[PDB]
Amino acid sequence: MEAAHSKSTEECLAYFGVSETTGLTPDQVKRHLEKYGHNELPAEEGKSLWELVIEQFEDLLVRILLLAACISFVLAWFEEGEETITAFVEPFVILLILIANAIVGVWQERNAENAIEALKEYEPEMGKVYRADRKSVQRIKARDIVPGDIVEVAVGDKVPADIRILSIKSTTLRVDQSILTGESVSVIKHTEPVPDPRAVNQDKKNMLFSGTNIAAGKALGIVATTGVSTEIGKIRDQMAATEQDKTPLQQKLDEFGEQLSKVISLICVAVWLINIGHFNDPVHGGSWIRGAIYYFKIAVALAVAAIPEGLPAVITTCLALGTRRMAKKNAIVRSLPSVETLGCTSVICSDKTGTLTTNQMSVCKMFIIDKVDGDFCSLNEFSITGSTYAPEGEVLKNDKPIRSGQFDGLVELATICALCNDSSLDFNETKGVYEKVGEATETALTTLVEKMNVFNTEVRNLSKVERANACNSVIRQLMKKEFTLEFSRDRKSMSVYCSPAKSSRAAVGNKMFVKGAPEGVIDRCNYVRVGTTRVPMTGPVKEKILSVIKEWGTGRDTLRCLALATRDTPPKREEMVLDDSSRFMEYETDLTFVGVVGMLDPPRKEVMGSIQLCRDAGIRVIMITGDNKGTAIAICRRIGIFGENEEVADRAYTGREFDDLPLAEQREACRRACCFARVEPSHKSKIVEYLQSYDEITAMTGDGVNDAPALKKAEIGIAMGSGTAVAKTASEMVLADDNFSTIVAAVEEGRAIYNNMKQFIRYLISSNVGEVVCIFLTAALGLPEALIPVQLLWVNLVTDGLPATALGFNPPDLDIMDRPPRSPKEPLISGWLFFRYMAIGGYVGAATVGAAAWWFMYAEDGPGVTYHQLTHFMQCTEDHPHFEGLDCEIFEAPEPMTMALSVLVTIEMCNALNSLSENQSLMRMPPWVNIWLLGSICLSMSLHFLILYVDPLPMIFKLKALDLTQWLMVLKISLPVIGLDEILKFIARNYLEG
Ligand code: BEF
Ligand SMILES: [Mg+2]
Repeated sequence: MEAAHSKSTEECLAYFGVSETTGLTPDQVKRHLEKYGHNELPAEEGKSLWELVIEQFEDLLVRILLLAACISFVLAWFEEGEETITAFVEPFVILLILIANAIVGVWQERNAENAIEALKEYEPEMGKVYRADRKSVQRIKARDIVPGDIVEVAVGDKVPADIRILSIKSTTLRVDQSILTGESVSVIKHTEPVPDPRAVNQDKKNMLFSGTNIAAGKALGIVATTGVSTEIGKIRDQMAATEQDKTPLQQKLDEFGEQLSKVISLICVAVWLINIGHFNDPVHGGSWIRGAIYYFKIAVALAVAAIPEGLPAVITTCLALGTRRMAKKNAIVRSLPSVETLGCTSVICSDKTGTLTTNQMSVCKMFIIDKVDGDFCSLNEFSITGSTYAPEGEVLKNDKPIRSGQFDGLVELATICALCNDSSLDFNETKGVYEKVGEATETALTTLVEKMNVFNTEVRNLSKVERANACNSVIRQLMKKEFTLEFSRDRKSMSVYCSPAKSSRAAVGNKMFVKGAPEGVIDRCNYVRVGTTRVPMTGPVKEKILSVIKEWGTGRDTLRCLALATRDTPPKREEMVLDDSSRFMEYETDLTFVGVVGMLDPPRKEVMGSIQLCRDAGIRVIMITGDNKGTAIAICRRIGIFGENEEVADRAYTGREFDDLPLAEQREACRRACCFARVEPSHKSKIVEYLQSYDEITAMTGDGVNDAPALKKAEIGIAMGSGTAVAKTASEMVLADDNFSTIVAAVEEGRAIYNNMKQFIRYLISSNVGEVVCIFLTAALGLPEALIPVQLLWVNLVTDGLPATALGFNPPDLDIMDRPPRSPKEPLISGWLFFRYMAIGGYVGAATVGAAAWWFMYAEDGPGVTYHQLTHFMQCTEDHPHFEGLDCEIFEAPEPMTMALSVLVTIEMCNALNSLSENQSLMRMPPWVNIWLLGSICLSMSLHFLILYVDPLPMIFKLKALDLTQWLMVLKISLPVIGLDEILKFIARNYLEG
């Protein structure tokens, strides 16, 4: 029955034809279950173990590589017994690596869900209903609840389903809807209809929403909706309906598919130059039945010599490394790519109630009278530290710790706070934290009392559980609580009637301790307490009291104030009627004012500092909350989003004010304003979307259901460890610690990972250029193959492997943060780096066939072949007489290729040291700035000597150990590449912007 809120109680009962006194009959339940299904969200947690792998391979580059594998498959398939002892190994290698990444990534996803399953479904969901079945209330599975059911809820209960309040058993009912509405202070409900059919959740004051919890009171109601029809249900679907388009860095890799797919065409161009050369000569000794087995062979030859086949692993490795580091800070990163992505973020949108704030009401300011003398009235003002329910903090006066017990006024203040209170505080040994019991604004008084410790009770040797009520317990022993006059909306105050307890003070008599909205309570005070004595309430005294209440009620503070007083000579129980709250106000008159306490939903400790760091990092921080604007702004001032006295005319908007703006203005407003309050969940999503329309990598931070859609739409969703399950599933990262500053650390790391990431891409690909420049020089130009496929593979893969991951330990500069986030569209590899790795790329060419072929021509132990009899080596087993040498097989000798490979390797080791800095000379930025890199080169080099000695290896890799004379030639051929780049860099720093 949607719209139940607009209908009356009888209407809702009639609608389902159920008795309010007995509940549904077991026959109706069976029928309603049939017509409405069970109470519950559509079992979540999609994407199976299979789904993951599926999309894993759906990467452009893995695809390119895998496709390569199909083409190379027919090549290794079309190869005769010449070097096919391991030439067909290739496909297995590639394929293995493929599954090698599918396995890892998928591993991380499942893993994630696990850390993300932190006590969250550990506790079974129950619901209390009355059914014709029996007279007593029944505790059943919440999933078995159906619309029409009669439900009962009480303090501490989690509302099982969307319910229409029928009858309130307590004087009043209070609900904390923060987990859904972001509403700071609990909402007091009523049973009358809410006419406006368009009333938002904050207006449905006669409804209880599934997922929320009862702050105070007891009530009976009728279930309106369940499953996906509930407010929380709607949001889950809304959220699910939002699309996750793509990934910020993944997009970069999707983008590198360009540089390679493009070579696909580039090779076609180089090849086109020889194909036509044969459509001129009349030969019929093998058409499309025989002759052609060479044309398609080189296409993959250079292909694989094109794809820097390490990189997908290297990326996973370094990235994952960043993951772990984040984790050392309690940074659960549910996804590997966002790791770096949070770095690129230009904007951080953060929720209020539950994320930027702790969500626990806390008393921090208070005052009693100091002295009264005529028109003079001075107050004793104190401040209180601590921003949670924990009994940890201090009372200060003029910023210095004092002993509250030395102020008689505070002893009575603490006493009123402890006695005039229907709630308490507790320690959840399971969650390991303190929790309120009953109303937040009352628990705040409880913990205040535990901090004050006015009787200096011993608390150092106590357990967390005992510490929670130590001081309060002491005070509860001084007076017997006869009864309490519960809070009423007209009077706006609460009081308790107490009689003397311990015989220590029996000459005291009965007392009434009162608290409530300042104006009404102070107006009912005829006296003011000063220490232990009392003076009459005078205009000058009242003025001073009200002026400080006023200050605390707005401006920098904007605290919720409560006035505390006591009735020294209360009526006799007999002369008091306690069944009608309409009489209470009169009993709470002729009172003695004692003091005032100021409280509010505190910002988390580290938020202010965090927002300042982001500022310096050029990252904006925008508050987007469902709470009222007054509170939104107040918290913005406390954390620094707004100046203490700044005017926020057009920098803070309500949901409505925002909507009253033309789309264009709305969009613009997201770039200017930093506080959006009283907004709906779609509002949050909308704001993020606007930000993204300016090509800004945006992050969202939340805890409640109303954050879920925005969290998902943001490039990086960040959920509070103590937040809802929804918010977490919709996030890439979870602050298990609730430490807001971890976000900044994540940005910092997400940044270091990155830079060093484009790095191992530089150095790595280097080989492919040098690699095909040689194949092209020997195919369409001359000399035999200087290097082969299953030769260059071990290079790219292991030879260049450890060094890359090595770049993961690459030391970030000490100024990586104190600088703005990089361009959204910025390419990556280009301009002066394309040429930087192209030049170096094409150098290795003149170094391979060069220092290698060198063996063929001038190598003291090589043939001594002439230049073009080498560029025509193909015509050896026929036009032999033209160049009568010795054995037409020396052209397929391992020595030349080994000479070439060894040059590739040595050159890459050096370029590893170079790629250290984009434009910094190796003299300015020494190669020992990265110890891992030095060790990786050692490891790669010794792995080279391994492939050249251990019999099995040199056999399957078409090589042969070079001579010291040949190595020295390799060095003279390779080393100078450092000189070339050491020069190109210089030209970049001096005569260029570098
Ligand atoms: F809960 Be958030 F402040 F919207
Ligand atoms: Mg919230």
